[PDB]
Amino acid sequence: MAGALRLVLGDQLSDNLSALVDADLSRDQVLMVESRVEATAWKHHKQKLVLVWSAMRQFAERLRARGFNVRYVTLEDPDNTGSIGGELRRALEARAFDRVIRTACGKWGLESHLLSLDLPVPMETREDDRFLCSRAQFAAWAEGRRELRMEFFYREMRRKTGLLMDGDQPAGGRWNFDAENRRKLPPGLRPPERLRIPPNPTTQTVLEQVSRGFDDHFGEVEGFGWPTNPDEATAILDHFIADMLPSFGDWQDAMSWRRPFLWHSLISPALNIGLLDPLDICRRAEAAWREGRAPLNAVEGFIRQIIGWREFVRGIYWLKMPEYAQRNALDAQGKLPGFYWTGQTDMACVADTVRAAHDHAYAHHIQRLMVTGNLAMLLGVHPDAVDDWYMVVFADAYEWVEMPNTRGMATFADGGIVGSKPYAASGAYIDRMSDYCKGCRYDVKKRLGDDACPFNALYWDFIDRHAQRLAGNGRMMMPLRTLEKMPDAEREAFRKQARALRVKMGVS
Ligand SMILES: Cc1cc2nc3c(=O)[nH]c(=O)nc-3n(C[C@H](O)[C@H](O)[C@H](O)COP(=O)(O)OP(=O)(O)OC[C@H]3O[C@@H](n4cnc5c(N)ncnc54)[C@H](O)[C@@H]3O)c2cc1C
Ligand SMILES: Cc1nc2c(=O)[nH]c(=O)nc-2n(C[C@H](O)[C@H](O)[C@H](O)CO)c1C
Ligand code: SF4
Repeated sequence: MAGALRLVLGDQLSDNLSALVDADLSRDQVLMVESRVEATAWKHHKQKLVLVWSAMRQFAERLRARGFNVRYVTLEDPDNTGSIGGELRRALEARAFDRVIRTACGKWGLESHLLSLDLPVPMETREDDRFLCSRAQFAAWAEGRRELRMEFFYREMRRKTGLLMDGDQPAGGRWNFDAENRRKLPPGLRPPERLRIPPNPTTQTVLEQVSRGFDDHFGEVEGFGWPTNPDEATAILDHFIADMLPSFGDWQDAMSWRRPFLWHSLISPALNIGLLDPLDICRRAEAAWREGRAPLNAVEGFIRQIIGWREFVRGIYWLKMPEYAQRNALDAQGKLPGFYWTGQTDMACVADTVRAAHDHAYAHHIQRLMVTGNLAMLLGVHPDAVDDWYMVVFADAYEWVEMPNTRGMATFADGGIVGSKPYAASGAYIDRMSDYCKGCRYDVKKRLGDDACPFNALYWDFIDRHAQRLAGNGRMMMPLRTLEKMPDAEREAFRKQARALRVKMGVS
């Protein structure tokens, strides 16, 4: 009789959100809050603040155009209590409501808090059915499995969604086309220019507000080019499918100095706040293969990242929280080096990754994994400090997707739940996959001395340190044998080198 209060959070900017689907436009009200609690829980990159608040403001206008009564509480409002819970209470004092309806969110701590709120009306929490696997479906799949392997989850999602299925068989006769012959770019191949979205008038307004009011947050705002509404996001997606997808598979793991985008889709910051739909993106990519515009290996590689990795890490997060966020399997206790924030390091690969984070709030997957993620793991940085960095510096970072990729896949702080084996690597890997080392001050062919690439001694120290644990893992057989044949003097030398580096870098 009085209507429902419907909450929409900053990463829920979708017409099809479960909290909106059955609204009574004549009686109901939508609440959206620009919340300083959420904006300072981590000190997010300036560009992430611009993206979320610009997109929120535009989504509110789209709802109003459709006939919704929207209560929009801006960051400038002098009565704004600052928190989601406080603003819910205040909305419930302003007029009569029958219930609150909301969609379960993407942060365990906020979800736990909202479920415990004492409110004068009932609250109904609906699952976020924008994702392709529900929380209960992942738990059912995971029951009774001694280890959770993404590849077997991926096969189930292929069958459930029907993507790249010809009848009951996978297209092409294999599930996966992952190649092992990944290489760096040929010396003459210049990566293509990428479409960036110039700030529209709403985004320009938010840009000025963030510059003036959050000047202490990490990162540059100049040159902001992320999409902030479904039209802008669709343009980015069209550009990727038409222009980039045919080469997606060839260069998925390559790195190139000062070319942070390469052939990646650049859609995660829009997808993670709801401006694009995961099933629609995948259908678009499948159609490009079916109609002869992209090869199957590229399209399968792309889809696997969305219905395989993205749904899998979300499943692990809700299955294992809150204990997951407390695990520190390798007892890492070091500090994060200051160059993660300033970029002021002679390691050319690290400096470039930090530069991309500062200027664009983006780096692609192998850079996050094998450069700054691997380095943090080898240094022994406390996982809390690594999660903080990955949450701050990237525009696509939300806890449900950051934490299993960071505490799990990149640093092995979860002891192998997400990724099975540590992704440890020496400089030889970065040299094989990038053009960084020819321009670097350090010599990637050396392990000891002031000119040695720091990854090389750090890698062997890490293997040495954890040799008993990594033994019986199964997938570390080759490094452990190599270490085993090393005379004690060789091992003592790289131990003392690794110790020196941790001091030089401010870790210990
Ligand atoms: C340490 C570390 C931290 C990460 N933190 C985040 C994060 O906070 N947010 C985030 O969205 N991704 C995160 N990733 C995953 C991946 O790096 C990003 O999704 C990707 O770089 C986004 O670029 P893109 O849109 O150009 O992706 P593409 O290379 O074009 O891939 C297509 C899509 O696949 C999905 N995807 C690919 N890899 C993953 C993955 N491992 N997990 C989840 N989705 C994936 C994304 O939706 C992405 O848009 C992290 C990976 C690592 C190693
Ligand atoms: C920066 C930021 N700001 C807001 C905000 O002002 N209002 C809001 O409702 N949500 C915001 N968010 C997203 C949440 O803090 C959180 O990460 C997601 O809702 C996870 O579900 C973020 C990340
Ligand atoms: S030599 Fe070492 S530090 Fe320098 S770019 Fe190569 S991997 Fe990075």
